[PDB]
Amino acid sequence: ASLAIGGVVIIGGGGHAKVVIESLRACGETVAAIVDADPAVLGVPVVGDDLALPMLREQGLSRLFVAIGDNRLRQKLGRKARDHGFSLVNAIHPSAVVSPSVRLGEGVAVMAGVAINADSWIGDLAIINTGAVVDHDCRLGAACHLGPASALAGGVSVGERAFLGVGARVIPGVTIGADTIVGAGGVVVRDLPDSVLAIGVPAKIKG
Amino acid sequence: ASLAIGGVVIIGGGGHAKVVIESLRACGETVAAIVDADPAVLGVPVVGDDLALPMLREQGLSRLFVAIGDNRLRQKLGRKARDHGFSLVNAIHPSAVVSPSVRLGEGVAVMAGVAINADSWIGDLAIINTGAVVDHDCRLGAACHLGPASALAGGVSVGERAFLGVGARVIPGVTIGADTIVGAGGVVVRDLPDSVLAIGVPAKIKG
Amino acid sequence: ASLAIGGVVIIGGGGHAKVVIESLRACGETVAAIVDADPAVLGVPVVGDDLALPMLREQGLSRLFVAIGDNRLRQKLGRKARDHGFSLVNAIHPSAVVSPSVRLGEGVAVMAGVAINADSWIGDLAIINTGAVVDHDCRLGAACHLGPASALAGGVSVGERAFLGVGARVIPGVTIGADTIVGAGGVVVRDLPDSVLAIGVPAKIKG
Ligand SMILES: CC(C)(COP(=O)(O)OP(=O)(O)OC[C@H]1O[C@@H](n2cnc3c(N)ncnc32)[C@H](O)[C@@H]1OP(=O)(O)O)[C@@H](O)C(=O)NCCC(=O)NCCS
Ligand SMILES: CC(C)(COP(=O)(O)OP(=O)(O)OC[C@H]1O[C@@H](n2cnc3c(N)ncnc32)[C@H](O)[C@@H]1OP(=O)(O)O)[C@@H](O)C(=O)NCCC(=O)NCCS
Ligand SMILES: CC(C)(COP(=O)(O)OP(=O)(O)OC[C@H]1O[C@@H](n2cnc3c(N)ncnc32)[C@H](O)[C@@H]1OP(=O)(O)O)[C@@H](O)C(=O)NCCC(=O)NCCS
Ligand SMILES: C[C@H]1O[C@H](OP(=O)(O)OP(=O)(O)OC[C@H]2O[C@@H](n3cnc4c(=O)[nH]c(N)nc43)[C@H](O)[C@@H]2O)[C@@H](O)[C@@H](O)[C@@H]1N
Ligand SMILES: C[C@H]1O[C@H](OP(=O)(O)OP(=O)(O)OC[C@H]2O[C@@H](n3cnc4c(=O)[nH]c(N)nc43)[C@H](O)[C@@H]2O)[C@@H](O)[C@@H](O)[C@@H]1N
Ligand SMILES: C[C@H]1O[C@H](OP(=O)(O)OP(=O)(O)OC[C@H]2O[C@@H](n3cnc4c(=O)[nH]c(N)nc43)[C@H](O)[C@@H]2O)[C@@H](O)[C@@H](O)[C@@H]1N
Ligand SMILES: [Cl-]
Ligand SMILES: [Cl-]
Ligand SMILES: [Cl-]
Repeated sequence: ASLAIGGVVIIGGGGHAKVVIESLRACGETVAAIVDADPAVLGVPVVGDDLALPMLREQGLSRLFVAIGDNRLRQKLGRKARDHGFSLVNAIHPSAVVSPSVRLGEGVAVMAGVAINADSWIGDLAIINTGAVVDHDCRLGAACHLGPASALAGGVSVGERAFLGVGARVIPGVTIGADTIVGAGGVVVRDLPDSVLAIGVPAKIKG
Repeated sequence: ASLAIGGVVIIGGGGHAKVVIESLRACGETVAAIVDADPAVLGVPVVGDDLALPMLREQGLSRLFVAIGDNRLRQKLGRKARDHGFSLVNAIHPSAVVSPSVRLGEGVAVMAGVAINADSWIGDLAIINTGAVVDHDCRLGAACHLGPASALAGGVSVGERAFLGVGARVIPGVTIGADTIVGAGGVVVRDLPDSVLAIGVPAKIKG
Repeated sequence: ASLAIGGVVIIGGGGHAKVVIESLRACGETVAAIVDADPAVLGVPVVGDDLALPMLREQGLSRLFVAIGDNRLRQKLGRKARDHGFSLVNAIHPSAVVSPSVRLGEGVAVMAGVAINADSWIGDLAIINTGAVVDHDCRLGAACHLGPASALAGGVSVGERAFLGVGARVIPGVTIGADTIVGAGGVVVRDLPDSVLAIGVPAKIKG
């Protein structure tokens, strides 16, 4: 496991990691290595599992991204990475449009084709996936995930670890609780509590 | 109310105004002032209500944008602005793709991530909101509003002041009447008359 | 029918052709001529029907695009063009984001605002229409058509000549058979066989 000086360490080596790697390279960043629970991905070597993090830090790598789709796991691994002395970078594709009044956390993925409008706040470890739209004055909690082609109208709040499937939509002013799942294509027209699953047009809670 | 020379006056100081301000600045335009019925927004001073328009014109400002979401109101205020001697500019985000055969009116908002294809006609005071798609040979009436992430297939006609909610879709060749509302996520598969509300997949008129 | 040296020949002169012409011009390509079964389109001369292909080749034109929406017809005309000695170019709008690990066939249309992510494979004569999203590890069969604003999540396979209408969505890992149609707005949550029509949220086969 000999590595170049100064690139980004990736936690996770799956399909999401592939996209993240390409976003980072599109920005001229170098990806140093992957750590994966199954101890290459688009040419990036897998050097071990998370027990390899101290070794990576020791050799001077200090920048990291958590490329894990599962929200609760991603959040846990981000904490672990920070404990081990890594800084969480953001992976923002060059094609994404992020308004200058947007507040970004750390460890955030913003994929190709995204637009994020004025005065939106994006928590640590959020994923804003390919082609998603976030309108003005939105609030995205830590470790939430807006799936590909999803869209939030203005003033929408998304709780920690919530997940919106491909093409989900939320109308203005709606609040979605922590740990909630909106199925693919769901159209959310009223506030959703924590820890529910909602599907359909309009979205309805499924027990 | 002392102002710089030569920028754009904005009617409206809400969330839509924020997005419009950022589109204009992204193009290197200067925003001079806001007039708002409640007499700053992202650093632009609110100088009064619409009774301040003559004063603004008198001091040499002549370029204006109406950043009001409500379609009928926007249309009325655009007329008022023109009567007071202002020219209505367009607010086209740099990231929008507007085909070279598109005909644009005046006072049109075209947000980040939009694509508008060949031989489409876009009426005065239309809003083409964030990430929306307008396919070839479309006709958008004055003061209509295509909401974020909405999409029109080819040959679609949208009447004056119609409103398509977040993620609405229209199949090829459909005509939607003036003053009609398509709810968020509605999928329009047949012509809609004037002054109706249609929701669902497929969209159905709700009395 | 006198033509400049070296441009692209277009089969088809309809609305799709208009969009394709503009994509090619946006890349600095020249469009030489159209052949259309009704023997100009945005300034490109219509020189005859497909019986004019040998004459075009004879005068030195060797690059061609098939701008025909109907998938089975497009596929047949692509074969005819190749038999007549033409190379099928791709028509990729400058604004499209095509990952560097994507495999592209020939005769592929990739419209404005598209994003295609890592390790996706795109067959000959596919159409990836305006604003569509193709996530990582997707497989698009020859002559399929992803309509405007459609979206595929990760690991989706689309069979030859399949058609997804405006705003259709497919969840991860789903396979859609050859010659299948997903209606506008359909949300595909399970594999679809060949030669079916599926509509709704979730999409259901209609006999
Ligand atoms: C809603 C969802 C979470 C349900 O998953 P699940 O509980 O494993 O459900 P199943 O696949 O077993 O389907 C259960 C039922 O839900 C229906 N259903 C599934 N997904 C649906 C959706 N998105 N909208 C409406 N109905 C849906 C099914 O048709 C089935 O109905 P039945 O009881 O009549 O058959 C899932 O289908 C989904 O939408 N995932 C989105 C994933 C995504 O986009 N990932 C992108 C990542 S980047
Ligand atoms: C359709 C719409 C206009 C209805 O507004 P409203 O009449 O105030 O309706 P309500 O919120 O009181 O809901 C009334 C009913 O319609 C249903 N409904 C609401 N919006 C719906 C939609 N978009 N699709 C399907 N059903 C919808 C509700 O579930 C409720 O059903 P019930 O009678 O079983 O409860 C609205 O919900 C909508 O879609 N707005 C889109 C706004 C938008 O996108 N703005 C972005 C601006 S840039
Ligand atoms: C599904 C589709 C193929 C059906 O076409 P069709 O069989 O000619 O159907 P019709 O227009 O005669 O409508 C038949 C019925 O299907 C319903 N329907 C039509 N399209 C529907 C859709 N996309 N989703 C749900 N229901 C739909 C109709 O409401 C009607 O219902 P009814 O029997 O209660 O009236 C078509 O409406 C469609 O979605 N086309 C998408 C085209 C597209 O996007 N082109 C873009 C090209 S770039
Ligand atoms: C955002 C996306 O989320 C999902 O992508 P994903 O890349 O996270 O999922 P997978 O392709 O299954 O890959 C998960 C990877 O995550 C690894 N992994 C799983 N658990 C751990 C962990 O504890 N530590 C580390 N270092 N790695 C772990 C797995 O061993 C595996 O290689 C899929 O649902 C995609 O369809 C979706 N694009
Ligand atoms: C396009 C969008 O439309 C809506 O946005 P919006 O910015 O128009 O709406 P609001 O945030 O309520 O702001 C409306 C603003 O418009 C002002 N206003 C309302 N009436 C007038 C008027 O007559 N003249 C002037 N000069 N201003 C007027 C209000 O006092 C208020 O500041 C919301 O529904 C957003 O969610 C949506 N993005
Ligand atoms: C991708 C899109 O597909 C469809 O567009 P399209 O451009 O193929 O369809 P149309 O506008 O009817 O044009 C089809 C053109 O295709 C021509 N055509 C049809 N059959 C042939 C053929 O055999 N050879 C040649 N050379 N041309 C043929 C027709 O004479 C006509 O000019 C429409 O459904 C659009 O709404 C959609 N954007
Ligand atoms: Cl690298
Ligand atoms: Cl300014
Ligand atoms: Cl040309």
